[PDB]
Amino acid sequence: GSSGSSGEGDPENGEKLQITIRRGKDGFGFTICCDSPVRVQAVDSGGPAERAGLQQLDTVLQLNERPVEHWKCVELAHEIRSCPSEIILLVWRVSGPSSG
Repeated sequence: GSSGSSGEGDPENGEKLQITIRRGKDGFGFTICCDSPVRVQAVDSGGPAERAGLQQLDTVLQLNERPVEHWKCVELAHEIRSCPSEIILLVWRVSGPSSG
């Protein structure tokens, strides 16, 4: 392959990024409510969720190393509240011009 190479195509844009939220302000900070699949509602400005690097408009894949693809706001909310200190939540984000 002097000029190019197979496979190169069909690249990967978005990637699985993990982010934790430190519950230390009127709750956790970020708000999430939906029906499996679960998604993000909105992020608080200047909070533990945002500062850490949590962006809204994302889909919750697995929480605290647990599958939540078929979980509902209630089902999940229960797991989150579990740890009043901090909790780990994984989501899928696309690094690009993604507007909104």
